[PDB]
Amino acid sequence: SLLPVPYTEAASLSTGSTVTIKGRPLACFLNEPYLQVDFHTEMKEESDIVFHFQVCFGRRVVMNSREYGAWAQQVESKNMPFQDGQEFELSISVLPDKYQVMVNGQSSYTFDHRIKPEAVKMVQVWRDISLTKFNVSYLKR
Amino acid sequence: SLLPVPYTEAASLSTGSTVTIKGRPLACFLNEPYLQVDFHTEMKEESDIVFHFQVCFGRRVVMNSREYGAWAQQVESKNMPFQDGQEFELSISVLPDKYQVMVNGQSSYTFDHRIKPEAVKMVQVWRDISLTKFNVSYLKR
Repeated sequence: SLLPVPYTEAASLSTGSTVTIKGRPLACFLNEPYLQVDFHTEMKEESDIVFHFQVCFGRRVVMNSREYGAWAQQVESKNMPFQDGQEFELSISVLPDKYQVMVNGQSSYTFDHRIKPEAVKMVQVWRDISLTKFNVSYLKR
Repeated sequence: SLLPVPYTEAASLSTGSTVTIKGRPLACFLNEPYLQVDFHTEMKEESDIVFHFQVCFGRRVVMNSREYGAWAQQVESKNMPFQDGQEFELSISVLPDKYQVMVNGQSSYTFDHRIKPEAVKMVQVWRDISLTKFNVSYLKR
């Protein structure tokens, strides 16, 4: 739909920042479409990833970081608040010790900081979705 | 690039048919883009899949069928002829007993028929690629 996918935006994050995404899977859950949100340390797509959030709709979520080019300790969740065929609203809040992922208003996943969020310079949203909204807050100092 | 992705085309297949695809991954292999080609029994995306071919570029290939809505016995290959950052040419030939997948002219994967290829009514090509060519042969009776 409206925004380009893969979607790339320069970004700065700190405690109190929120990244808000509105989109829809491109396929029914039976076909296992994916969604991925990556918080990168540079604008280049091959740069390190402080927080990698990957949904296999209807199946599982995996989270990780990519440090000096190498994937670190993968974490897995079977929590699946996303609904088959429906638009979703995803919010990722930067808390002092972790990222908190809300789905349609419900706390759904967390990921403890492995690298300070101040290292982020870019966010990429990609894989099997359309995207109508992407917003980063910049109100706090 | 040129063709829409997800790409859907009605199709009929039999021994001697070839499906030829030209495309490029949308991301470097470090980011693990996917490619999927599904041979469906109906036009609807939720229909059964006689042959499901899924590449995780730089990592692995998995193949399966989806019968009466349920995934069957998954097969896995670590063969990876695809080249990082490069356009690929993929050919899928319908042989009497199997599909044969050529990548850039090299025999790379096979998958024995679980369902007659005559059951196919649609092919879908999707996930993290751009596509410039899709062709099915219709020359043999």
